[PDB]
Amino acid sequence: ADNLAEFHVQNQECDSCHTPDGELSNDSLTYENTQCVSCHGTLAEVAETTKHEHYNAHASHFPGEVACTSCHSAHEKSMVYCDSCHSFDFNMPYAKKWLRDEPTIAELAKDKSERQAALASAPHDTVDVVVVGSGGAGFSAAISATDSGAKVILIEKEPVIGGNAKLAAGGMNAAWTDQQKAKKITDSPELMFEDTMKGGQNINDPALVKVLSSHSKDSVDWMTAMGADLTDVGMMGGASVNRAHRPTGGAGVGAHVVQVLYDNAVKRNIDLRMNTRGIEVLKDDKGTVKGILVKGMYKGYYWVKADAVILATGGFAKNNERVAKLDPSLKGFISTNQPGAVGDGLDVAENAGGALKDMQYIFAHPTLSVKGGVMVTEAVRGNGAILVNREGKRFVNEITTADKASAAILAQTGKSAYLIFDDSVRKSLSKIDKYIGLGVAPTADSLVKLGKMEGIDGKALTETVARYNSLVSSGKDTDFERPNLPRALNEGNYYAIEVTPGVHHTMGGVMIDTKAEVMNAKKQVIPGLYGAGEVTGGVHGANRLGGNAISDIITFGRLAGEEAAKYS
Ligand SMILES: Cc1cc2nc3c(=O)[nH]c(=O)nc-3n(C[C@H](O)[C@H](O)[C@H](O)COP(=O)(O)OP(=O)(O)OC[C@H]3O[C@@H](n4cnc5c(N)ncnc54)[C@H](O)[C@@H]3O)c2cc1C
Ligand code: HEM
Ligand code: HEM
Ligand code: HEM
Ligand code: HEM
Ligand SMILES: O=C(O)/C=C/C(=O)O
Ligand code: NA
Repeated sequence: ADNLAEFHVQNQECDSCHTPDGELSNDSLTYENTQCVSCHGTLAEVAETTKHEHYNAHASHFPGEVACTSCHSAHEKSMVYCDSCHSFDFNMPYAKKWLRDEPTIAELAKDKSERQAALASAPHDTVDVVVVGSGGAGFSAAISATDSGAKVILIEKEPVIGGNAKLAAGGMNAAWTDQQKAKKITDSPELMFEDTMKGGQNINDPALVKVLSSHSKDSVDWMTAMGADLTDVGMMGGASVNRAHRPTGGAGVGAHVVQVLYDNAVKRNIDLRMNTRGIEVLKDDKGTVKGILVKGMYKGYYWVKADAVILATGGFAKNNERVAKLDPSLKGFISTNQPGAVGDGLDVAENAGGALKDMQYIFAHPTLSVKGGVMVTEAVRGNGAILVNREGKRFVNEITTADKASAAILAQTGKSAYLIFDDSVRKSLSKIDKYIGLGVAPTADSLVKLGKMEGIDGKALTETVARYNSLVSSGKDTDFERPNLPRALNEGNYYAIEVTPGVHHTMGGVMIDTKAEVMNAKKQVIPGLYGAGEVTGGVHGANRLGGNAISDIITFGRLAGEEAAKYS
């Protein structure tokens, strides 16, 4: 057979997969995926038949219910979504090599044609609020508007939910929580605000940073009431005390928080549409929002009539061409992001009149795995790991800010460095087990052996760990001044992870005020239009602290949903 449908119709009728009239149920292909499942079983049952020791196409870290048509199309060859970040040995029937080629909003002008007919038609749906983007900000705003009494439609352009938010690892910053008090940490919204401003070189908008610090406990309480586990609190770069919250044991905050938000939307019967791209915000004759034109992958163009539109589309760190125009030093670097994080949401916001700010400030995360090409969390250093160069020595304060960490690594021989830690660090953070499963953390029972394995001077590395453990012991790093020294590297085996910098987060974006209303260049509100999460600029200034973006999307998403519901 040349394709999956052809294969099955050798022994089955068209209605084994299609509805009685044959039309596709919707852009999420709900009815059609139910038919795949009635014969093959759920995703978990199929995964029983495709096990591999350390990976499995049908059982991954992605949260929610991943549709089969995400990777298996019927009438044409299709791509394995996992190939956008990894290179596992896979053999999916009727596959083709991963290639992302999505037209820009500008290029979709070509469809003037079909777009005009859609806009001349009656709205396909009439609701109060439309949220664009199924990341942490978009789910938060959809739930909060629904709880406030508004009828919502939430759209996602990708086949799977969660965007970059489902990948988060190290934590969600918040201050003065019940969770901190239980671990005996002392902190305050005032200290979180100060760390944040100084971390961002005082470019941040102070009014947005106050919303960030003052609503932070409330956002952790809201998530926990909905079923989240945020009881583990860790340290991240540039913070005065531990304040990065995550599940018990040090698991990834990201996949868990998005699973909780998805379960909660499903319980409220929230109309969630996949493979549906927001294209153009529509305004009436007095310039207030009247709806949004969308492009359904399977259904075509249509518009939804509504009082308010909330843009929660995330950043553009996967778009290296746009990144390089703003920061020529990052051209050619690998990204940590999902394949659709390209900035099309920003183009939608600007075409609607929104102005942008702080676009030149791009976060380069210092520690991508050279071997695996994926982010390695900053919590590995927060929980006690060190960095060494090819000469076997320390060269930087490992919990300094992302900008300084990346420069110091690129100044080392070969332009990369190695995280070094032991089994005490490994056991304090369950996420480290995931790196070991991926095959990017070689280990040995002595540093001489480890060094020999990875090309690091063995006797210098042994001396380096011995000296660092003495500094931990006495409580002061006189070589590089790391202010937090939580563990000696001396329990069980040793591990090494080769790391180098990659493109990760864009701190600029659409201008919003403290009620998350989008503004134009004269600082006027555009009525009915909201922005929440990494699509916005002004919260993080010149350098974002680790843990502050998950805090941002929950706070600003929830706020935007409440404000849109009230507005109408
Ligand atoms: C690997 C990784 C780990 C991270 N770890 C952390 C952490 O531990 N702590 C932290 O503070 N931050 C962390 N960050 C940053 C944080 O996860 C992101 O800043 C956050 O994902 C922004 O969430 P969001 O809701 O704004 O956008 P996203 O979560 O990116 O979601 C936006 C969604 O919008 C959809 N979308 C875009 N354009 C359109 C359109 N036109 N129509 C419809 N849908 C559209 C996208 O496809 C996407 O699904 C991490 C980021 C990554 C990549
Ligand atoms: C879009 C929907 C579906 C998907 C993604 C899917 C997936 C697949 C795949 C990947 C294969 C292997 C193909 C090959 O070896 O070339 C397959 C085979 C098969 N499918 Fe489907 N399927 C779908 C719908 C269905 C339905 C509705 C039925 C039954 C009425 C069905 C019954 C089977 C059977 C019987 C086989 C042969 C192997 C076996 O006996 O399990 N499938 N399917
Ligand atoms: C000869 C039998 C079939 C006919 C005439 C038929 C007809 C069609 C048509 C016309 C479309 C496109 C609809 C649109 O864009 O509006 C479509 C799409 C689709 N069909 Fe079929 N179909 C048949 C068999 C199957 C089978 C056997 C399966 C599953 C194994 C299947 C699953 C799907 C899916 C998932 C889509 C969405 C797009 C894609 O994945 O290619 N169909 N079908
Ligand atoms: C319940 C949902 C799904 C169904 C029913 C389905 C069905 C199947 C079947 C029948 C096979 C053939 C394996 C065999 O029989 O040896 C297969 C293989 C495969 N599927 Fe799916 N699939 C689903 C979802 C997905 C998703 C979401 C993805 C990607 C994230 C995916 C990617 C693949 C890959 C890569 C293979 C080949 C596995 C390997 O080489 O180890 N599938 N699928
Ligand atoms: C269904 C699709 C995917 C599968 C089956 C998969 C598989 C895996 C596996 C086997 C690991 C090692 C640890 C573990 O066992 O969980 C892993 C880790 C990782 N993957 Fe994926 N991957 C998928 C898609 C992606 C994509 C598209 C991205 C990036 C946008 C990504 C980012 C990462 C990261 C950052 C890690 C490191 C460990 C962690 O943060 O938990 N993965 N993945
Ligand atoms: O876990 C991390 O390395 C990323 C933290 C962040 O981007 O805030
Ligand atoms: Na931003």
